[PDB]
Amino acid sequence: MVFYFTSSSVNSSAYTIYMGKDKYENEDLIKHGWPEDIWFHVDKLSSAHVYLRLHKGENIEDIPKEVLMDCAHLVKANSIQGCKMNNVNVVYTPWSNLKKTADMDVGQIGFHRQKDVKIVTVEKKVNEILNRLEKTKVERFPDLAAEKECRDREERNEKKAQIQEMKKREKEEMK
Amino acid sequence: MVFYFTSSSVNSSAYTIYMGKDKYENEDLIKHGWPEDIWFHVDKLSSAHVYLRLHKGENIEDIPKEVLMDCAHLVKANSIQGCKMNNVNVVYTPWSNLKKTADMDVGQIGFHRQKDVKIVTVEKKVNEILNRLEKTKVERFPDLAAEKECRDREERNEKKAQIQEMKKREKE
Repeated sequence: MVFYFTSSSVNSSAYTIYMGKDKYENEDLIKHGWPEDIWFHVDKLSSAHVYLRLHKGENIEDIPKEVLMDCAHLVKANSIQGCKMNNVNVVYTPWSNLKKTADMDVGQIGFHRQKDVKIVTVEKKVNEILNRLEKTKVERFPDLAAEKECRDREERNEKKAQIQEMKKREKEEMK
Repeated sequence: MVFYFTSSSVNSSAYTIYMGKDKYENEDLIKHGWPEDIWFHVDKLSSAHVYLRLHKGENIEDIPKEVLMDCAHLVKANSIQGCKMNNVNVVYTPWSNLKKTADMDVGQIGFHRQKDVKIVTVEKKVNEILNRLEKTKVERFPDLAAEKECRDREERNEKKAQIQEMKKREKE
């Protein structure tokens, strides 16, 4: 079972956040995450792994601050010791930067490059973020392999689409 | 290519709306729609077919009014003659009520029951609804058979979850 929350930004676009129930659902959230996903975790402390899926064409450095603080506060509330602390740091990196090896545990994750691992300090505990975020809480039991290859199929259909309209243009250029 | 808009209501939950690019793409939106989908169309006039996908456990009669008017105004704006009119009627029915036969046209859809087809009249023309909806426009090229089979697989997995959770409930 995976939890899904909705983070609304300033430009009235809804961002999808998801969070596994325990370590084993998150093993498959690591295995089947999308390139549009941004992984959030409390730095230097035990916590859950929060994920934020961006829109097509969006980058990690272009995340609205409200959404970034929604993910940060959400991942801090679901930390055993981070939730009771006032000031915590949250590392977040693109899903494509996560590295999982055989020598690793369940829940333990590595990085391909610490250069694309970013930091943000959540300085306090605000309850409206978590209340608003849970009022949008939907619980699903998804088959993430199939969903991720629906994303891959969608991307392939867009690339073939652009290929077919660029052959349309290059052929109709000759009138 | 399919268009996808986001209608946020006062519950702070986002509702997904999607609309095909033409009639033939909407043939496949008809064939592969989800049971959570609510079909919107301008009554008695040609228009596009707008779809609103509900959340798990949501019914057609429980749609927030803001979302219902977002779908209605969106389907009237994408009507050749509905957009120029002040007062139009919009019929909307669950996707499971749509009926498509071989003798039917492309774009022409039927109903399994006219009782589960609801009506709502849009009395005005609002540009802020369409502007706000257009700011959120995402265009995708989805494989709707595979996505609907992810929905059916998801429901099957919830059924296994509750089945084995009462199986262990009896064992505790």
